[PDB]
Amino acid sequence: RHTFVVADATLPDCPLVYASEGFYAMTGYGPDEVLGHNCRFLQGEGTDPKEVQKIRDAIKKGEACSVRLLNYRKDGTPFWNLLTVTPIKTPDGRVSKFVGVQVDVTS
Ligand SMILES: *[C@@]12=NC3=[C]C([C])=C([C])[C]=C3N([C][C]([O])[C]([O])[C]([O])[C]OP([O])([O])=O)C1=NC(=O)[N]C2=O
Repeated sequence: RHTFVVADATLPDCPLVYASEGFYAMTGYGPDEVLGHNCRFLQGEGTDPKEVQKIRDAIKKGEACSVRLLNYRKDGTPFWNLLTVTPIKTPDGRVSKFVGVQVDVTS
């Protein structure tokens, strides 16, 4: 059970440009509120800043990354998000998109 998104790395703040139906269903947000925005809107009071830093650095480096983050649905309730970001590069080495697999691991 997992969800999938695509961020556009050609734009400076990596906006999400595509989300799977499960990502909407899992987070409670619609596309009108998801597309065009950075994924960090799912973060909140309990989100570990040291893990948010690992993703920021990997993205700045064009590296893959796997972190576990506390996220919040639209209704404010928390859930544990096992998130894996993969860079996609053009043949000239530039990163074009980041792709994310997100798993709710609250169990
Ligand atoms: C989010 N999923 C997600 C998926 C992709 C493909 C990318 C590139 C990022 C995310 N994020 C995080 C966010 O966009 C950002 O990378 C980090 O917060 C670090 O940068 P900042 O500026 O905030 O320090 C995801 N973040 C979430 O909280 N939940 C996800 O599902």
